[PDB]
Amino acid sequence: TFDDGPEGWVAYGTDGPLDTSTGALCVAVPAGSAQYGVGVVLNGVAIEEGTTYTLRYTATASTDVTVRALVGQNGAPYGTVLDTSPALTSEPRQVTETFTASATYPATPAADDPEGQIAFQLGGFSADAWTLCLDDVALDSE
Amino acid sequence: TFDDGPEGWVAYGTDGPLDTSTGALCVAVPAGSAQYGVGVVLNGVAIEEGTTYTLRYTATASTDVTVRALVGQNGAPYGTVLDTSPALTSEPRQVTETFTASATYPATPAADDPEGQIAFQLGGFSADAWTLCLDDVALDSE
Ligand SMILES: OC[C@H]1O[C@@H](O[C@H]2[C@H](O)[C@@H](O)[C@H](O[C@H]3[C@H](O)[C@@H](O)[C@H](O[C@H]4[C@H](O)[C@@H](O)[C@H](O[C@H]5[C@H](O)[C@@H](O)[C@H](O)O[C@@H]5CO)O[C@@H]4CO)O[C@@H]3CO)O[C@@H]2CO)[C@H](O)[C@@H](O)[C@@H]1O
Ligand SMILES: OC[C@H]1O[C@@H](O[C@H]2[C@H](O)[C@@H](O)[C@H](O[C@H]3[C@H](O)[C@@H](O)[C@H](O[C@H]4[C@H](O)[C@@H](O)[C@H](O[C@H]5[C@H](O)[C@@H](O)[C@H](O)O[C@@H]5CO)O[C@@H]4CO)O[C@@H]3CO)O[C@@H]2CO)[C@H](O)[C@@H](O)[C@@H]1O
Repeated sequence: TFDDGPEGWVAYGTDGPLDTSTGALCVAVPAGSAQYGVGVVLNGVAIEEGTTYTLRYTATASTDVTVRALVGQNGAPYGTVLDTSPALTSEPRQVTETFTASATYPATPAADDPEGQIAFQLGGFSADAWTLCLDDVALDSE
Repeated sequence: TFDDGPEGWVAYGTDGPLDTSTGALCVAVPAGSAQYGVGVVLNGVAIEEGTTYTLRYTATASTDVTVRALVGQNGAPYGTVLDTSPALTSEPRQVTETFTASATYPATPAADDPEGQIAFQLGGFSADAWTLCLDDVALDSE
């Protein structure tokens, strides 16, 4: 499902850009990365307070590592409506997370009101360099 | 299908930002707009030469207007692998366009090699101010 590319998704703090050549979106986390310093991110995610969503995704890491998968503000104060700590390994795991939104995020950045985003932050969790691959990422309301 | 926002999609040259409150992505084209001056765009679209794709979308315009719907380079020299002229009106029309790609676009901007994109350029086609709404946009390989 990344076989046509990121199509909106971007990464930052990675060694080289993201790679979708395999069909999955993959990124190389630099060794010695900093918390909040490396991420794979989709901005422009509108969220309605009270609505229930399920975030789905399949991921792999080339070292056994726990990271952070979230839905939140793209901008100060970086509030979250989903905040998790997925443990990842070599073998694909499908994560499914259901939540009811505790806040509203606009589809576009406004004054005092950053757009929402889906974020996988990857930095700071392992001293070592490692690779994350992502596939089958979906987010919908219930 | 825009009910959770643009999620990667962006607009430019519009009067105010894009709006997804209705479930469809909508944008207000300024009166007297310039060719190539107004658009709704998804960058990061990887394309493989020889591959066959179908671009789908449902659109409406608040004046009868023909625009440009394309898949091409996000960057000089702005080559295209699909180039069309959809006639749009008040009443929803689903367009389906099949093509075999005459070029390869990377998923990420490189040297001499801009990322690919899906683009609806809207400027320059009507002197009047008008609204475009978009829904059910999909692009896949056959
Ligand atoms: O080619 C595709 C497209 O690319 C555009 O350029 C991209 C570029 O490639 C990306 O690298 C860049 O990435 C930024 C993200 O958009 C943005 O969300 C992110 O924001 C982070 C911020 O980096 C981080 O410091 C912050 O950490 C906070 C935590 O979240 C909190 O929990 C904690 O308590 O506090 C810290 C703050 O210290 O988080 C935020 C939000 O997650 O920053 C990334 C790096 O800049 O985005 C560019 C724009 O999309 C290019 O421009 C297009 O032309 C092109 O088509
Ligand atoms: O909030 C979401 C996300 O937003 C990021 O910021 C966005 C911003 O909101 C957009 O307005 C901006 O839009 C640019 C497009 O990314 C980019 O593709 C587009 O490129 C156009 C160019 O504008 C145009 O001049 C050019 O026309 C050519 C034709 O295509 C050819 O046919 C013709 O022959 O020649 C002309 C040249 O004269 O076309 C290209 C490609 O279509 O430019 C838009 C305006 O800048 O993108 C920003 C980055 O995504 C924000 O940074 C994020 O933080 C945020 O999360």
